[PDB]
This record gives sequence, C-alpha cells and structure tokens, in this order.
Amino acid sequence: FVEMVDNLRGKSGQGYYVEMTVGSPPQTLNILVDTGSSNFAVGAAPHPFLHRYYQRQLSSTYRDLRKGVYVPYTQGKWEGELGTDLVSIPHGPNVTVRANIAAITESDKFFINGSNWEGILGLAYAEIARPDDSLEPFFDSLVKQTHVPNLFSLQLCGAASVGGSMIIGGIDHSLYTGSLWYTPIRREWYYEVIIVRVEINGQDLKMDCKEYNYDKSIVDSGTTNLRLPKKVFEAAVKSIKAASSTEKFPDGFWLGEQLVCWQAGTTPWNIFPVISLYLMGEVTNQSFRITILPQQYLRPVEDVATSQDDCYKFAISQSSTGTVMGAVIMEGFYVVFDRARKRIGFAVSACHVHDEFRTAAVEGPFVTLDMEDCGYN
Ligand SMILES: CC[C@@H](CC(=O)N[C@H]1[C@@H]2C[C@H]3C[C@@H](C2)C[C@@H]1C3)n1c(N)nc2cc(Cl)ccc21
Repeated sequence: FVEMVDNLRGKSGQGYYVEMTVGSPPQTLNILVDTGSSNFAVGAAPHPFLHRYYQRQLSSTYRDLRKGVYVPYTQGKWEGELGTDLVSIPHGPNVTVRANIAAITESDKFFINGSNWEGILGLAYAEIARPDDSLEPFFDSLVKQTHVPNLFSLQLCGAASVGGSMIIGGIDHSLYTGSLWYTPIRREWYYEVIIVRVEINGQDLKMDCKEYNYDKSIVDSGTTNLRLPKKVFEAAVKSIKAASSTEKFPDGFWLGEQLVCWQAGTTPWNIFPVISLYLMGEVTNQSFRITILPQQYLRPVEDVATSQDDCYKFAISQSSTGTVMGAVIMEGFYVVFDRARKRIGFAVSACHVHDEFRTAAVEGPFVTLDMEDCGYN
C-alpha cells in the first residue's frame, strides 16, 4: 500500500485532506477526510475562500438527481444540489466509481479561510447521511462497485503543516508498532464505540461508566479535541488539575477560553498526567486501553500574533453530544475502521510524537465487568 502512504495533508487545526478527482475529464479537489459524517459534499460555486470548486458543466458524466440538501449545525450550515459523477483517488486504489455528490451552493461558517480543502468526505454510515439513509455514502458505493475490501485505516501525524495516511482497503504494517486491539462498533451510524473506564495517571475515576458514553462515544477525524460529556469533563479536569499542582493556572485555560505560555522552549511535560481510556474488547468481560500524552492534549498554537512565546490550548472540552475521540486521541494511534467485521482497531502509531520518559500505548487484555451496561438506551 505504498501507493497510499502519506496521501493526507493539512494545516494545524484545519483538518486532514486527501486529493480526489470528480467528473470527466477529472477535476482535482482537496477533500477533508471526516469519519463523523456520511455525505460526500463539495464547493460548487466560487466562494472567495475556495482555491478550486466543482464545475458540473465541464463533466460529461455528471447526472443531476434533481434534489436539494440542507444541512444546519450549531453555528452555521451547508446547502447543495444532489448528483452523481465518476470519482477516483489518485493516491488511492487504482479504480473509478459512480458516487453521490452534493454540490455545495450556499454555506455559512463551513469553509475555513486560508485552508487548502474544498469539500468533505463523510466516511461514516448511511443512517446519518443527509437528507436520509437512501443516499448511499461514498464508501458504500466504493465497496459495492469494486473489489476493494470493506475497511480503511487512518494514520494522522500532524507536524503549521500536517500529514498522514489513509489506507483504503487495507492495513499497512509499517504504520504501527506492537499489536492492534479492536473495540466493537456498537451501531453503524457514526463510528460508535463504548468507553468502559477512564484513568488519569492511574487513578481511575470511579464513575458510572455510562456517563462515559452519554449519549454516545464516537471516533471522529473531523474534530480536533477530545470531547467529554459535561459530567465526565468535570471529574477529569478536576483530576488533571490535581495532577499538575506543581503549577497553577486560571480557570479559563481549562475551559478553552484562554491559552497558556512558557518562555520559548521551556514546557514541563512531566507535571502533566497521561490519560487512559479503556475500550470494550472483542470478548465478554475483556477490555484494553489506550494511553495518550500531554503532547497530545496540549497543542501548540500557531498564532503567536500578539504573543512571542510557546502558547498551548487545553485540547479537552465538554460536550452535550457525547464523547468525541478527535485528533487528540487519533494522532497517538493507527486506527483501523474494520467496517467488514464491525470493529475499530487501535495500535501505537509509528509517527506519533514521543519523548524520553513516556510513550503513547495500547495495552491488553484487562478484565472489566458489566461493559454492556456502559452504553446508552
Ligand atoms: C459530529 C462532530 C462534528 C465536528 C465538527 O463540527 N467538525 C467541523 C470541522 C470544520 C468544518 C468542516 C468539517 C470539520 C465539518 C465541521 C465543519 N462534525 C463532523 N465530524 N462532521 C461534521 C459535519 C457537519 Cl455539517 C457538522 C458537524 C460535523
């Protein structure tokens, strides 16, 4: 799969994109890779932030579905016109497929000024496809129309400039070390999984595990942060806050309302606790755990714009939508979306940012009881 290694690019906090082509002759676009949604959507109009956009008039293979889509979210929205056309992935499997494309024709606070992507490849399941589940997601089309196996994997590196690999239809063994550990995909809408235990340094957190998955826990390359339900956010920060009593910070920092700086090059990582999530294992009463570092949840901020030094954002934040395992979790690990076997595998990434003393890890097996009681009904 060396065709596919390092085919992801991007910029810090603007997401990871892959090169894709649409229509005949092919139009090249950068497309944000997103495991948190299920539409293939693309700029179709000359919005001033876009570098390029889908021009259906040039495509002899485009077919109008005569149907509009409206997708609103907390702050903004995208809207578009549905269609199908021929899609391929240059640094992907050497194949072409007829897929659905939403031609984005109006949006608010969707595109990122200064980014180099022009659309979004929602890699998740039909059940959260918009406007409804009859709109076949890109990846279903791909598997259905070719001999590509039903799974992909992400190695997200990140470092302004980021890179990674999306392996379509397989696993590249050089992208990780140690062994893959798999957690079940609870239902096929988002990539839903169940967290069964949470430890900060080692001190578990002693919460009804159900809090950890309220009302869901997902895996999302479209989110930067590790996001925790309100209640789990408290006990974690309060416990992280205790772990790092070699220093004192304003309450606003923990809230992701203000950032924090140290003389250019003098951050003490050791004051900061490792974080462990245990995930439901493949077997009754069996879990494993993933461990991330401060280097994962304290992220550099580019904008030393009215500052000089090394300022970091607390990259763990609260949620009314459940746990989101975003880039903060994913950049530690190689992640296999084993769609065919309804499961997600994690392994220590070969690219991840390690230091001298501590290392991101994936360990098992452990014994955890009542794991099914951790899901939401
Ligand atoms: C469910 C979690 C959220 C997180 C999120 O809001 N991501 C942002 C981010 C920046 C823009 C482009 C892309 C990644 C989706 C969305 C807007 N999310 C994801 N993963 N894909 C989304 C698509 C939409 Cl229309 C709204 C929220 C989305």
